[PDB]
Amino acid sequence: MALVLLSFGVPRKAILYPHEEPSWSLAKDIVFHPYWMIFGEVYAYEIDVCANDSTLPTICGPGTWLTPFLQAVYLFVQYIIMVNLLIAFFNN
Amino acid sequence: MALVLLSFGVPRKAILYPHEEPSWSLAKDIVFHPYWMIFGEVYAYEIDVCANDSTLPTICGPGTWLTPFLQAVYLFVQYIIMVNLLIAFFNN
Ligand SMILES: CCCCCCCC/C=C/CCCCCCCC(=O)O[C@@H](COC(=O)CCCCCCCCCCCCCCC)COP(=O)([O-])OCC[N+](C)(C)C
Ligand SMILES: CCCCCCCC/C=C/CCCCCCCC(=O)O[C@@H](COC(=O)CCCCCCCCCCCCCCC)COP(=O)([O-])OCC[N+](C)(C)C
Ligand SMILES: CCCCCCCC/C=C/CCCCCCCC(=O)O[C@@H](COC(=O)CCCCCCCCCCCCCCC)COP(=O)([O-])OCC[N+](C)(C)C
Ligand SMILES: CCCCCCCC/C=C/CCCCCCCC(=O)O[C@@H](COC(=O)CCCCCCCCCCCCCCC)COP(=O)([O-])OCC[N+](C)(C)C
Ligand SMILES: CCCCCCCC/C=C/CCCCCCCC(=O)O[C@@H](COC(=O)CCCCCCCCCCCCCCC)COP(=O)([O-])OCC[N+](C)(C)C
Ligand SMILES: CCCCCCCC/C=C/CCCCCCCC(=O)O[C@@H](COC(=O)CCCCCCCCCCCCCCC)COP(=O)([O-])OCC[N+](C)(C)C
Ligand SMILES: CCCCCCCC/C=C\CCCCCCCC(=O)O[C@@H](COC(=O)CCCCCCCCCCCCCCC)COP(=O)([O-])OCC[N+](C)(C)C
Ligand SMILES: CCCCCCCC/C=C\CCCCCCCC(=O)O[C@@H](COC(=O)CCCCCCCCCCCCCCC)COP(=O)([O-])OCC[N+](C)(C)C
Ligand SMILES: C[C@@H]1CC[C@@]2(OC1)O[C@H]1C[C@H]3[C@@H]4CC=C5C[C@@H](OCCC(CO)CO)CC[C@]5(C)[C@H]4CC[C@]3(C)[C@H]1[C@@H]2C
Ligand SMILES: C[C@@H]1CC[C@@]2(OC1)O[C@H]1C[C@H]3[C@@H]4CC=C5C[C@@H](OCCC(CO)CO)CC[C@]5(C)[C@H]4CC[C@]3(C)[C@H]1[C@@H]2C
Ligand SMILES: [Ca+2]
Repeated sequence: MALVLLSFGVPRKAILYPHEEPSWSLAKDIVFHPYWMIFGEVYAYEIDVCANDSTLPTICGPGTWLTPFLQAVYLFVQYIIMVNLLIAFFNN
Repeated sequence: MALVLLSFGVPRKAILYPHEEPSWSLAKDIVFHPYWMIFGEVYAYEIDVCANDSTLPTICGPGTWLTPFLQAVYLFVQYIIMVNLLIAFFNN
C-alpha cells in the first residue's frame, strides 16, 4: 500500500508542480495528499484543477488533465483492491 | 478504540493550543475531532496548519509540524487495524 502511494504521489506532484526548486517540501508533497485519500478524503475540488469550481486554479497548466486519470486508478487499487484484501486477510 | 482516541486527541490539543486556561472546553476538544475521524472526516485543511491552504493559519506555531505525523499514525490504527479487527470480529 505504501508503494502504490508513491507510485501516485510522484507523478501528481511532477505534473501539477513543474517549476520547483529542490526542497524537503517535495518529500512531504509526494506522500501527504495520497495518504489522506486512503482515509476518505478525495480532495474533490483539487481534482481537475482546470475546472471552474477548482480551488487550485493557478495550478492549471500543460498536461494537468492526466491527474484525474491517475487518481482514479490509485483509489481503485487502494480501496477496492488493497483495503478489501486487508479485510479479507484479517477475516481468514 | 476509545483509548487510541485519547492517545491522539490530548497531544494534538496540547501541541496546537499551547496557551489555554483551564476550561471544560478542553474535555470537548480532546475528544471531538478525533471521534469524527473514525467516520470519514479527515479535516484535510486543518492538517498541517502552517500550510498555505490551511483554514487554521493562526494556529501555526512552534512544533505544530508534529500533528500530521500523529494523525497519520492515528488513522492507521483506527481504520486499518481496529475497524478491520471489528469487521473480522463480527464475521467470525
Ligand atoms: C502494520 C505494519 C506496517 C506499518 C508500519 C509500522 C511497522 C511496525 C512493525 C512491523 C513488524 C515487522 C514485520 C516483519 C518484518 C521484519 C523487518 C523487515 O522489514 O523485514 C523484511 C524486509 O523488509 C522488506 O522487504 C521491505 C522493507 C520496506 C519497509 C517499509 C515500511 C512501509 C510501511 C509503512 C507504513 C506506510 C503506510 C502507508 C499505507 C497505508 C523481510 O522480513 P525478515 O526481516 O526476513 O523478517 C520477516 C519474518 N521472519 C523473521 C520470519 C523472516
Ligand atoms: C516514504 C518516503 C518519505 C520521504 C523520505 C525523505 C524524508 C526526509 C526528511 C527530512 C526532514 C528534514 C528536513 C527539514 C529540516 C527541518 C526544518 C523544517 O522543515 O521544519 C518544519 C517542520 O519539519 C521539521 O521540523 C522536520 C520534520 C522531521 C521529520 C521528518 C521525518 C523523516 C523520516 C520519517 C520518520 C517518521 C517517524 C517513524 C520512523 C520509524 C517547520 O516549518 P514548516 O512546517 O514548513 O512551517 C513553517 C512555519 N513555521 C516557521 C511557523 C514553522
Ligand atoms: C514506521 C513505519 C514507516 C512509515 C513509512 C514512512 C513514513 C512517511 C515519511 C515521510 C517523511 C516526512 C515527510 C516530510 C519531509 C520533511 C518536511 C519539511 O522539511 O518541511 C515541511 C514540514 O512538514 C512536516 O514536517 C510535515 C510532514 C508531512 C506529514 C507526513 C505525515 C505522514 C503521512 C504518510 C505516512 C505513510 C507513508 C507511506 C510511505 C510511502 C514543510 O516544508 P518546509 O520547506 O519546511 O516549509 C514549507 C513552508 N509552508 C509549509 C508554509 C509551505
Ligand atoms: C459496544 C459497546 C461500547 C460502546 C459504549 C456503550 C456500552 C453499552 C453496553 C455495553 C455492555 C458491557 C459489556 C460487558 C462489560 C460490563 C461492564 C464493564 O465495564 O465491565 C468491565 C470493566 O470495564 C473495564 O475494564 C473498562 C472500563 C472502561 C469503559 C469505558 C467505555 C469506553 C467505550 C465507549 C464508547 C466510545 C467510542 C469511541 C470509539 C469508537 C469488566 O467486565 P466485567 O464487569 O467483569 O463483565 C464482563 C463479562 N462478565 C460479566 C462475564 C464478567
Ligand atoms: C472520554 C473523556 C471525556 C471527558 C470527560 C470529562 C467530562 C466533563 C463534562 C463536563 C460538563 C459540565 C461543564 C459545563 C457546564 C455547563 C455549561 C456548558 O458548557 O454549556 C454548554 C453546553 O454544555 C453543557 O451544557 C454541558 C454538557 C453536559 C454533558 C457532558 C457529558 C459528560 C459525561 C458524558 C456523558 C455522556 C452520555 C453517556 C453516559 C453513559 C452550552 O454552551 P456552548 O455549547 O459552549 O455554546 C455557547 C453558546 N450559547 C450560550 C448559545 C449556548
Ligand atoms: C456510554 C458509553 C461511554 C462513551 C464514552 C465517553 C463519551 C465521551 C464524553 C465526553 C464528555 C463530554 C465532552 C464535553 C465536555 C463539556 C463541554 C462544555 O462544558 O462546553 C462545550 C459545550 O459542548 C458540548 O456540550 C458538546 C460536547 C462535544 C460533543 C461530544 C460528542 C461525543 C464524541 C465522543 C464520543 C466517544 C468518546 C470516546 C472516549 C474517549 C463548549 O465549551 P464552553 O466553555 O461551554 O463554551 C465554549 C464556547 N464556544 C463553543 C463558542 C467556543
Ligand atoms: C490512450 C488511451 C485511450 C484514450 C484515447 C483518447 C486520447 C488519446 C491519447 C492521448 C492524448 C494526448 C494529447 C491530449 C492533449 C490535448 C489537449 C492539450 O493540449 O493538453 C495539454 C498538452 O498535452 C500534451 O502536450 C500531451 C502530452 C503527451 C501525453 C502523453 C501520453 C498520455 C497518455 C498515456 C499514454 C496512453 C496509454 C495509457 C494507457 C491507457 C495542455 O497543454 P497546452 O497544449 O500547452 O495547453 C495550453 C496550456 N496553457 C494555456 C496553460 C499555456
Ligand atoms: C526521529 C525519526 C526520524 C526523523 C529524522 C528527521 C527529523 C529529526 C528529528 C527531530 C527533529 C526535531 C527538530 C525539528 C524542528 C525544526 C524546525 C523548527 O524549529 O520547528 C519548531 C520548533 O521545533 C522544536 O523546537 C523541536 C521540538 C523538539 C521535538 C522533540 C522530538 C520530536 C520527535 C520525536 C522523537 C523522535 C522519534 C520518534 C519515533 C519515530 C518551530 O518552532 P520555532 O523554532 O520557534 O519556529 C518559529 C515559530 N514562530 C515563527 C511561530 C515563532
Ligand atoms: C525508492 C523510493 C523512491 C522515491 C523516494 O523514496 C525512495 O526517493 C527519495 C529520495 C528523496 C530526495 C533525496 C534528496 C533530495 C535533495 C534535497 O535537497 C535539499 C534542498 C534544500 C532544502 O530546503 C536545501 O536548502 C531535497 C529533497 C530531495 C529532493 C528528496 C525528496 C524526496 C525523495 C525523492 C525520496 C522519495 C520518497
Ligand atoms: C484516564 C483519562 C485521562 C484523560 C482524562 O480522562 C481520563 O482525564 C480527565 C481529567 C479531566 C480534567 C479534570 C479537571 C479539569 C478542571 C476543570 O476546571 C474548571 C475550569 C473552568 C471551567 O470553565 C472554571 O470556571 C476544567 C476541565 C479539566 C481540565 C478536565 C479536562 C478533561 C480531563 C483531562 C479528562 C480526560 C478525558
Ligand atoms: Ca468515507
